[PDB]
Amino acid sequence: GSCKGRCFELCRCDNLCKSYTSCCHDFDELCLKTARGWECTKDRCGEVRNEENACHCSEDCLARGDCCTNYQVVCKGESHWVDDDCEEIKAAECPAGFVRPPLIIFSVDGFRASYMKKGSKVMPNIEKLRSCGTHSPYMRPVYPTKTFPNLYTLATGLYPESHGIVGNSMYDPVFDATFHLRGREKFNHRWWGGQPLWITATKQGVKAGTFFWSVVIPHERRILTILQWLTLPDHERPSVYAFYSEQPDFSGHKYGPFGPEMTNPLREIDKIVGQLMDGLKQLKLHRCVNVIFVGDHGMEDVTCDRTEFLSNYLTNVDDITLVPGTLGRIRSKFSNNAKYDPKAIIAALTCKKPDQHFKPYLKQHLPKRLHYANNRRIEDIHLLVERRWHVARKPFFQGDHGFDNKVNSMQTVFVGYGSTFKYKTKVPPFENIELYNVMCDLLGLKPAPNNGTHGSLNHLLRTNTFRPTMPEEVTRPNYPGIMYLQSDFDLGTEERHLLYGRPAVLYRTRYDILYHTDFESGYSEIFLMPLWTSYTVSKQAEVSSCVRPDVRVSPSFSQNCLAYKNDKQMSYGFLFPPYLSSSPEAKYDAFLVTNMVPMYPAFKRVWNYFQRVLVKKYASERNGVNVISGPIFDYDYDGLHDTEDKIKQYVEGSSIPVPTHYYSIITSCLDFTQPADKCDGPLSVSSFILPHRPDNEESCNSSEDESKWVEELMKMHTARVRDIEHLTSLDFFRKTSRSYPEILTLKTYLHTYE
Ligand SMILES: *[C@@H]1O[C@H](CO)[C@@H](O[C@@H]2O[C@H](CO)[C@@H](O[C@@H]3O[C@H](CO)[C@@H](O)[C@H](O)[C@@H]3O)[C@H](O)[C@H]2NC(C)=O)[C@H](O)[C@H]1NC(C)=O
Ligand SMILES: N#C/C(=C\c1cn(Cc2ccc(F)cc2)c2cc(Cl)ccc12)c1ccc(C(=O)O)cc1
Ligand SMILES: [Ca+2]
Ligand code: NA
Ligand code: NA
Ligand SMILES: [Zn+2]
Repeated sequence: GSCKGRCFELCRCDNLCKSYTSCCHDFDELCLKTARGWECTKDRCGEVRNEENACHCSEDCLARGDCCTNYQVVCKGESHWVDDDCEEIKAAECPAGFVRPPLIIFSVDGFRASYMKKGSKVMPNIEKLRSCGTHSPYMRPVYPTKTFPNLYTLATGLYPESHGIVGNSMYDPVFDATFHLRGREKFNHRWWGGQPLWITATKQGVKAGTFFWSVVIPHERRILTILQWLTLPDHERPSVYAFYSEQPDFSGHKYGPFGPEMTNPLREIDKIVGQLMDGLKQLKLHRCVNVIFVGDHGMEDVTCDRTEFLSNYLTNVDDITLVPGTLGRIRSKFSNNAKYDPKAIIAALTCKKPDQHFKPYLKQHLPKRLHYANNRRIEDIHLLVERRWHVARKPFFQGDHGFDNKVNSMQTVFVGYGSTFKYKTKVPPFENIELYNVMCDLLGLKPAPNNGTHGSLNHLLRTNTFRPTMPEEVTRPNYPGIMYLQSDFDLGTEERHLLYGRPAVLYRTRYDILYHTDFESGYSEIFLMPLWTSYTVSKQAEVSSCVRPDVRVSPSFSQNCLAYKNDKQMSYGFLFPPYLSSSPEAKYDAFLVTNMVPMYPAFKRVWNYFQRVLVKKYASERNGVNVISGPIFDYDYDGLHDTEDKIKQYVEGSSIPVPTHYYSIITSCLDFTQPADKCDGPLSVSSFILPHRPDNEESCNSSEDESKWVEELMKMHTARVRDIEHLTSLDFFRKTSRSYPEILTLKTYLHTYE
């Protein structure tokens, strides 16, 4: 067939026909025209139309939507958009027949956040978008910080474990097939989970342009094609579009990120951005369209010499498959190999050499903030690789990425410009999982269920169609008085300690609220321990095997010491720490059986140091802190609070469940001139989810004093409040002086320590 009059229509002539290798004979001839380049010149103005040209400077071009983007500048005495002053867009100004502002997502592979520092000298168009619209210092990608997991997260609002694109390469045991960047496999829909934006738009009557472009199509052509689609009549014209460039990723890989030879790739991108905004301007759409400039991840210095080889750790390297590079994923090469021992492989990869540039984890043991476990495509054995290094199986580029998503070099960019974004507004860094909701809002769509926190980015937008509401409590507490007698047992405040309201329990159970001089708790009669414990340590506070029963609680719903005596490997700790009692009288409350939780001795080293040393330090640095601590049960590693039937471990012979993790949420006043308990304004929060492990193999220095390794462990396991909420089915910060959207922003904050 032929593509005459069908080039880039919505034999094939569409922008993906190369990829599926299926275009017409003259697709290349007709559609990928390059003649005379991409720029109009004085001598071309009002030319007779010449069909061989790449773009046009004829009088009829605007109507066809196929002018070169500088046509009006060169041929009609108009200004480049970038040369125009910033002017506020208080409402969308759209041509006749437009019914919503269109969205254009301008995506740049490997665009590291720091690249913005290069500034309006190198990137004048981008810098104006940034300065004039809404921006953040950076945007955090998802882990693995690779292209495919991050593009589909942007599209879906989901963690890779949920959307299914767990890596650029993956093996699915159910399919028994592997997915790769190169190959036809990736086109099969079976790999792609969730509901991406283009489908959300279609299902709700909003027409979507294409989001993907064959590598063959030049960037200038991608822009021209989008601009031509925007000239289509109402019933044919999409409301949402995406541009993509493999730059500056491609050049990052060749030259590394910090090079002076990154200046030219960055100006070539800014040129394409300028083509887009000039193009929009001449179609009178530059104050109609919302534009998102966004990257998928950053870029780090990585060279051939900085490679760890598994062959130098494992004697049986030929019996394993490794997904290599800036992360590692290991599985048995052969199906029925009884010589395959993952316990042995992990031990063989643990703290073997002094400078070792990777750490092995079973996936359930990865920091919970990475949300990287609940998929059959994620191998049990993972290697978190040190920034600047690769790992390969056995023994041309200066850059790579893929590392832990809190690493500074992996951060990427966000800018929103247009009628629905705010004007000259800076917002705090946020995570790319949150954008799908925003893009939905920008298009009047109801988002499909996702991992963004809808409302947390309302501060990016001039107007908000979506108003978040706090979830309703699913179980009300009890407030027991003395209902029992010491002889009963066979064992063997608010103003001070609860500063943001009681956490709401969002599932069916039975729990009691408990008051004490030093702390308040919500005790669960199902799990035989608190779901949370809340206490406040003032800046100027002091640090200095009794277990006694709790009168307010039936022996039926209390733990016993005998169970710990009998469990050889399990000890116990306390959620409110005796070391922080206000008085020796108060201190006996800290030894109640209702304050007690099961802890491995190895973990007690971590927990005791946190409670006895770090909490004081934090209270000293931040002008007091409020701490809320508790247990987490996540045996199926889905990131969600477990029901009883999922719990796979109990204190021996008992019905006391063993937690997979212990959390803390540590809050103070952002205005540190105010104490934590007398804070008028915005809050400051840091949180962790510590794995409750029977050894400290994760910490290669753990034979040293706790001051040399505990805090590093805790920083690695930093978390968002939101992460803890999912894991506990609790809702926090319900009674503050702040708006609920502001609190949603606060619950999504991650303290990174970078
Ligand atoms: C990230 O967001 C996703 C999507 O909201 C969450 O995954 C969803 O999790 C729920 C709870 O397990 C699943 O609900 C189940 O849905 C099926 C119907 O498909 C129903 O038969 C079950 O009774 C239950 O209601 C849901 O399928 C699942 N959706 C997706 C796309 O995975 C996920 O939990 C979030 N992750 C975190 C850590 O918050
Ligand atoms: N086109 C393209 C390609 C990728 C991307 C297309 N978009 C646009 C986008 C925007 C918003 C959104 F929700 C989802 C997607 C991207 C956006 C980001 Cl942030 C990252 C990567 C990409 C691409 C296509 C083919 C090939 C190949 O090897 O054949 C390689 C890459
Ligand atoms: Ca769970
Ligand atoms: Na014991
Ligand atoms: Na150790
Ligand atoms: Zn990428």
